[PDB]
Amino acid sequence: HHVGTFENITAAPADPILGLADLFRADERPGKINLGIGVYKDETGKTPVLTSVKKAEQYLLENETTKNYLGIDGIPEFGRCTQELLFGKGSALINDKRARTAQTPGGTGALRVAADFLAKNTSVKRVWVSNPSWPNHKSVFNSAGLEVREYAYYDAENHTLDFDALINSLNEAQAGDVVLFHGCCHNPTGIDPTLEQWQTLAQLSVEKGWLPLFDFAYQGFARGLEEDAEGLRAFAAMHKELIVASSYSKNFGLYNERVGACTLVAADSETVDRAFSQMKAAIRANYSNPPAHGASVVATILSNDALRAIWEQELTDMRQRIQRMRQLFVNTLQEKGANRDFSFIIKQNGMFSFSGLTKEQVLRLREEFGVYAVASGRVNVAGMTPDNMAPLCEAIVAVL
Amino acid sequence: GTFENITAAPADPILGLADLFRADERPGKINLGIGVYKDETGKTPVLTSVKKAEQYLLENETTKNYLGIDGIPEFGRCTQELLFGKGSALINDKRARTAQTPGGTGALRVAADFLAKNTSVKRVWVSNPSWPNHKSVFNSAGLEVREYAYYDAENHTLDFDALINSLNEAQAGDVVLFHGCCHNPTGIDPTLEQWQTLAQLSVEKGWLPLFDFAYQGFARGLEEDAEGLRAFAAMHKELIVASSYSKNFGLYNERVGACTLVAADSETVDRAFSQMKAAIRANYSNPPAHGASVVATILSNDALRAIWEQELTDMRQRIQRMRQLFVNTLQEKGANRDFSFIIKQNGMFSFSGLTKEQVLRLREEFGVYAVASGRVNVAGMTPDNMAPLCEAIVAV
Repeated sequence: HHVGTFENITAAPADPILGLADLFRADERPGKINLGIGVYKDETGKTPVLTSVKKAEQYLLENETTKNYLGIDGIPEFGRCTQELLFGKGSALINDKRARTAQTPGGTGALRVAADFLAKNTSVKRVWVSNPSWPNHKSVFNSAGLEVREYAYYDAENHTLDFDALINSLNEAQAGDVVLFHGCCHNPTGIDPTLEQWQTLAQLSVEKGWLPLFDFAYQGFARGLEEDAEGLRAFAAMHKELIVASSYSKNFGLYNERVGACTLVAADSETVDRAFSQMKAAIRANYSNPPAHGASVVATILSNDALRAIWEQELTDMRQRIQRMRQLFVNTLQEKGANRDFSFIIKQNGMFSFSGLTKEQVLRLREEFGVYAVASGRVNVAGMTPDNMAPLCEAIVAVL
Repeated sequence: GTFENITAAPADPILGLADLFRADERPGKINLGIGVYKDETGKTPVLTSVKKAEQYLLENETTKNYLGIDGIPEFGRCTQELLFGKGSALINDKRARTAQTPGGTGALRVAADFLAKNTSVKRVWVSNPSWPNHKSVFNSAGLEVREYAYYDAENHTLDFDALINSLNEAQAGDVVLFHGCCHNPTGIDPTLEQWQTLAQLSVEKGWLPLFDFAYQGFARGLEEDAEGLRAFAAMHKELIVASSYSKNFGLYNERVGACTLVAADSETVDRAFSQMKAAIRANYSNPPAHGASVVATILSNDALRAIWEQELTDMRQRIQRMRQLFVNTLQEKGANRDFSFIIKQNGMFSFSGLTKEQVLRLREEFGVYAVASGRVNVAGMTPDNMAPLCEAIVAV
């Protein structure tokens, strides 16, 4: 007799997000509101395919003549467009050929590729991430055998970035450790360093010898494409080495096509080309080469003046809708009688903020009013609309 | 600097060769070193069933919101039916779970990570020779790769005694990898009786079989090409299958594959699959929809499926025709020795039996490109290039 290889495996814990989504689906109330979603929604509550994307997909259907494998690093034009978005069209990094980009299956894939590359080719042992954390970071880095440590970030009592605690906590990060920064729209707080704080962090990193890793999944959702990259660029002006994991899931509405990139920056072209050869090996041992459809949509849009303009307007529309919902939420809470300051909501960037509500209050909102947020009190402001704002805010006031 | 002392990866000789071919000004150049299917015009076209399905998707898709970790459920159902047969006892007993993955390579990786983190598997046995990327994928998960005997290069055969004897070294709990059909790169597959002998031996020895199935439909047909796997499924408690639709749908760059787990019963496979999902979440989160949606759309639609099956038949038939034309043309050109084995082999690849010296000669003197191993891809052959190709082969 041979015991089965799977016979004694312990089940993984159930996905609590999936559970909450099922509870929301079962709720019979016509007034139910779901602020626990993780993606953008428009004014009608849909997560539509962008029009620029539909147009790009029509062009591909018309023009594609093969599905032969891409190179390991993906579509060359997609790589160039990515570097321009990250560093700016006239960048010294680009001119000096200091950066190399691999197209990856989403920003999550980019993070895994970065982790595997670091674990097998460098002495990196630790990655520092902010508190509160984006849970997937830990799973990805740990899978490669890298430890993850948290640095202080969010001050929940005061709804702010406690910069002094941040700097303090980071003194414990050693030379050669990785420190991870969200480029913009910090997830889940929506609190980003000011440009002056970015510059301060950039100097501290050079000083302490950290390897910065930027997670860039919301470019364009804070203020604009170029503006949202200033923090990254402040680091790039100062650093010999960077890694950037970027995603087009959010800003192109391309979630399920898995469109992202991993970008290495080194002191010079000779060094980055050498490093990148090992990043390619890490990709080859994983999924071989990346999925074409989504990245080709992105390259198609970015390289065509007319399409690019359509897409830039769609992204501006999404950004402006989120800002409109942030303002309206604050104003409506005041109007409905919250008699309490929620103004921090206006100073936060992107889809997510902590509401400041307690676990108890969040539970009451669900049970008593059919308003769904995650237990942490994080809300997705894109789940708000002119249509549902009033009842949402009445319910919130009722539990304060 | 953190990147300062990084040692460069070795040059990829396959890419180097393709670069060479591209940078060859000689007009009669022929590339038999390709890794994909080519039609009689030398193109790797998008299938008509695929273009039709892509049009359905353009109309029906109203969102790109994330798929679940295991991908599109109909894609998994259709995959299990292709592998095991509709009304299979396995499927009826709910013993199988399937995750859609980024190609068969992604499936192999997901399998390797799942095994490394959740089981006592330490070693994977692969045939000598075979797909060079098996070692990189399993090694990346910290699994050792050992090789078992398979191919007798002088006699152009599967040396079955050597196979069996060499696997005596595989321990209970080791994984043994089998190609489901069109063994890559020999094109030599076990007969049904040999598959049945291996299935029985594998149960006695306690091996965990892992089937790599990237060419279903290219040997004899969809159901025939799965008979080996199904012989294993008849008697094994556990199996893993890494399958690919890159080849049989011509969907290479859309990264369409699946990792299927089979356990003794439904509750067991649920536990195992929960941890496979964790391994996916920590890699690429959830899989790319477009390619897999094309496959599910075709396989679940009678009309499109019929178009696709004919296209697959046409590809299989073109390969068979090139194998025969190659042999007959070699003889006409007064080759010399018996290349008959070329007719007996399955899929796009065979070893030509040419020594490495002979291969260099072909590239340098005749601009005919093959791999150093002597491997050729017969889909690189066409009626119009066969004579020139075979003249050059004769000359060496």
